[PDB]
Amino acid sequence: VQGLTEEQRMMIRELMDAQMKTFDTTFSHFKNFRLPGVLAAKWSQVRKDLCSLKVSLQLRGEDGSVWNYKPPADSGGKEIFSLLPHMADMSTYMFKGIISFAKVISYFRDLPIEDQISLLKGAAFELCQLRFNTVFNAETGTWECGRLSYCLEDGGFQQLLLEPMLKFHYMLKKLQLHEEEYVLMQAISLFSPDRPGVLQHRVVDQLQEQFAITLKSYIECNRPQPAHRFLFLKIMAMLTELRSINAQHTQRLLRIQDIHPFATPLMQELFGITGS
Ligand SMILES: CC(C)Oc1cc(-n2nc(C(C)(C)C)oc2=O)c(Cl)cc1Cl
Repeated sequence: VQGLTEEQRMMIRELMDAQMKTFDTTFSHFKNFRLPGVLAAKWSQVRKDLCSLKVSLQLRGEDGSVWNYKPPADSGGKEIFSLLPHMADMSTYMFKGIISFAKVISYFRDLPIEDQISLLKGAAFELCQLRFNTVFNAETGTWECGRLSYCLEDGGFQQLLLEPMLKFHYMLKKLQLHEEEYVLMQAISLFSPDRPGVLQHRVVDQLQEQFAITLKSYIECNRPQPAHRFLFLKIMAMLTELRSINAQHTQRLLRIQDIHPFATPLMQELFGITGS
């Protein structure tokens, strides 16, 4: 790129190579996953919690066959849980890729093991959502995950933007970010010094500032257009919003888990569930 220091260029290269090595953008190795079956104030809140993300599922076979799943309506029973095993398997697959991402980055490997764990626990969900945005089709409201597709169900478009996670995906897609800007967002999220349990606050804070400076300079050197004025500040605002979404989603997941267990072992580990 233009105008960056040698170190800033090395930093982007390290992140881009980690992304390349650990982001299966065709989802070719996502296999053996579960699928929905064929054919008291807690519950009220868990009902509201589950209806926030309503998707149909399409699976396109290599042979040309297509399976399509349309979810039920909420009618007061366990049917609101039908996609949870599947989504648990997808989130587990994505978390593994995010853990692999972080472990390949020198700046992360050099942290104490305890801070490595605290940073992954704090950011795993946010990095997953950033990766999912790169496969989000805003015109069709669909996450295109190779041969799998997750399509938002039909109030219209303005009413979907009321769900913070969906507004986030649509707003982030509109910024038309480069791969390099997505991976710097992932690094700024990963190297957050204020996650619970971080000990090397000062080292992590210094690393995060360098990633943010690199992103700011990347944008200044490579995006002169009036449309990209304030882009760096827009991205940082989205990262702050993404952290809020993370906290809301973690509370939602724990409420659902409390009355209807579904988290895989890796999810339990990331969410602090002990098994007792
Ligand atoms: C299983 C559920 C309660 O919790 C999660 C779901 C997801 N999501 N979200 C999606 C989109 C938004 C449909 C692409 O796909 C996922 O697997 C992630 Cl990343 C992490 C967790 Cl913990």
